Amino acid sequence: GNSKSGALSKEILEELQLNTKFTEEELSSWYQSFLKECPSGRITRQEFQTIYSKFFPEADPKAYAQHVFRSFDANSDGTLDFKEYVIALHMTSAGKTNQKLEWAFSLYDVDGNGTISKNEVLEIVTAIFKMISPEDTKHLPEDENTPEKRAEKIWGFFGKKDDDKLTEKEFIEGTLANKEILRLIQFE
Ligand SMILES: *C(=O)CCCCCCCCCCCCC
Repeated sequence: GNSKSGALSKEILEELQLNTKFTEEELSSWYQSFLKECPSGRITRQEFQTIYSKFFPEADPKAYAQHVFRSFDANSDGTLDFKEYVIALHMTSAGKTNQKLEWAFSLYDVDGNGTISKNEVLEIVTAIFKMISPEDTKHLPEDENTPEKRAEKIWGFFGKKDDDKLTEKEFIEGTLANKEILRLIQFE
């Protein structure tokens, strides 16, 4: 919902292994306009490959993300959510903390007030848990059985209020201050 959030994505999707040149401003107009035209975020293969190709030229249409697309695995009309695919992409690439956070909170801060609800947290945790294959999921600890018990706990951690709201700072200071949340929000 803002060019700023585009920057955070630049450095992130940049160190990953690709190399997008489009400044953060471009992703801003493209992102919104992209989800604005689509229904809610459902895209097809013929379309995704085109986005990953332009976003990352020197990287081969099958370098890293090649696996991600597999994890999701379509299952209806041959389409898949894009927003989730993105968040998943970013969250898990393995990197600093506040980097993926401030980006996640800003990503949900579309254009209205300036806060995020529990249901939103769950959506994210669902994006990563799904990003994981039912095979590597058996290795995860027991305190992560499902995005439901994992999101609820996180909420009872920095939320301090059942079904409440988190502000930009709160969210950040919530993961940085408490190590648990940080380990319950940033992938493993
Ligand atoms: C508000 O306008 C949020 C804008 C965020 C833009 C960065 C996300 C767009 C890049 C997604 C990467 C997809 C790789 C195929």
